Amino acid sequence: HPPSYVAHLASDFGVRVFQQVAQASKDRNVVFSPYGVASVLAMLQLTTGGETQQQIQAAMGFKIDDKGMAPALRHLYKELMGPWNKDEISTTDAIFVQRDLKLVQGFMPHFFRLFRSTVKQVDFSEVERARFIINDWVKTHTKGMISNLLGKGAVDQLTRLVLVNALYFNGCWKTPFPDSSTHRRLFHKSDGSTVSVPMMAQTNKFNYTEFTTPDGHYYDILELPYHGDTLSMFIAAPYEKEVPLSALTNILSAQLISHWKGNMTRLPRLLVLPKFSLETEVDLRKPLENLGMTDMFRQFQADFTSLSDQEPLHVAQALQKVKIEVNESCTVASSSTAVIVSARMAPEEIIMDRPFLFVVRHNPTGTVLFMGQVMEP
Ligand SMILES: *[C@H]1O[C@H](CO[C@@H]2O[C@@H](C)[C@@H](O)[C@@H](O)[C@@H]2O)[C@@H](O[C@@H]2O[C@H](CO)[C@@H](O[C@@H]3O[C@H](CO[C@@H]4O[C@H](CO)[C@@H](O)[C@H](O)[C@@H]4O)[C@@H](O)[C@H](O)[C@@H]3O)[C@H](O)[C@H]2NC(C)=O)[C@H](O)[C@H]1NC(C)=O
Ligand SMILES: *[C@@H]1O[C@H](CO)[C@@H](O)[C@H](O)[C@H]1NC(C)=O
Repeated sequence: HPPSYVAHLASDFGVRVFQQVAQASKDRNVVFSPYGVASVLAMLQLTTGGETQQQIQAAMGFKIDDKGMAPALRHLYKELMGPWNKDEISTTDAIFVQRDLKLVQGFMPHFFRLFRSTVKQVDFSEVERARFIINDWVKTHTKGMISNLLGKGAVDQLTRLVLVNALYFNGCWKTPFPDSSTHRRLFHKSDGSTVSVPMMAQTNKFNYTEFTTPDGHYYDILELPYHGDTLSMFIAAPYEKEVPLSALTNILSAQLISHWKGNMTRLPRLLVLPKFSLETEVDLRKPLENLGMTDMFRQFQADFTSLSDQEPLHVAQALQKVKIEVNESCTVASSSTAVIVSARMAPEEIIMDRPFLFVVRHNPTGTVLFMGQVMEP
């Protein structure tokens, strides 16, 4: 096992799924979790057989069943549930299933053995009760932060199978932003218009690098450490207002991000950054079909035989919902101000007053925990 061999495969697949999601979200805010969807699909591997299993193993690039795959994955989850987790991130996977289905012998114990947790049984014939329960389990397993994951809308008598994934993150900066150096400021939407939003400021030695699109536009990559350095945020945007964020989105990969960090250098800057707080339900169906995982939504074609042996089964709904707060510090509404040794020495100014991209990486492993674009802060 090359170090973090699995971790790198997951984040990877996780990033690939993300492109998909960004392609479908031009001009909208999105926050997403590469890790989450990777974990949830790894689980699903066990409920599946035939081509349905194949489509996933081919898309994820490892087989959950082989030697040390599940072993390495729970260890990953442990590293991320580390003691350093001062309640910064809550995480939840859940596979829900209609209630009177003969589960194939061995499934439960096996699932518990490789994954802990278990498949949750509910009665979808009971209308709104069933979502209510799914929504409650989700709320409580994400420190109350994510509510209505399962939409008042769809899911009916006939729904028999549903995956859910949900994360919440509110991280504590290594150096958090002065409260006093936060002031209003114009943010330029992509359509050129203009909006007055609160931007944070902090002047500091950042890790920094400048890359270029294939179409020859320059763009900034900036690393923000979180406490004790387990995680970092990466911020990226094209220099030129005129350039849509897509130029970046459409080329994002796991490897690109490596190149970014690899290629960084500590440099003094003044950083103006919008304070922001996003919550996005992502529907997984299209992104997954697009990576080859078609069978799993399809009656008469999906192969759930590793789970149930009274045929008819297919995934009704595959939802991830994510909330991320970035604003000054996780801390008791009030962060360490105000210090500044600022004459006319002014270091260069990087201002995120245009749409931009963010990435939260768990540093030892390289896992992209979260990912997103800020369109209107
Ligand atoms: C930092 O980032 C660069 C990539 O970004 C470039 O450089 C930065 C600083 C900016 O100037 C950007 O605007 C640039 O785009 C990383 O560069 C990549 O690094 C690897 C080495 O790890 C190098 O791989 C080599 O590949 C060749 C042959 O294979 C290639 O295949 C591609 C297909 O995409 C082909 O088009 C390309 O021209 C190559 O022929 C082998 O000969 C070597 O054995 C080696 O494997 C990449 O090619 C290289 N890319 C570029 C554009 O330079 C650099 O590693 C990062 N630094 C750190 C510390 O990670
Ligand atoms: C800058 O670069 C490397 C790896 O990210 C690390 O050794 C260093 O602590 C980083 N410093 C930051 C983000 O301030």
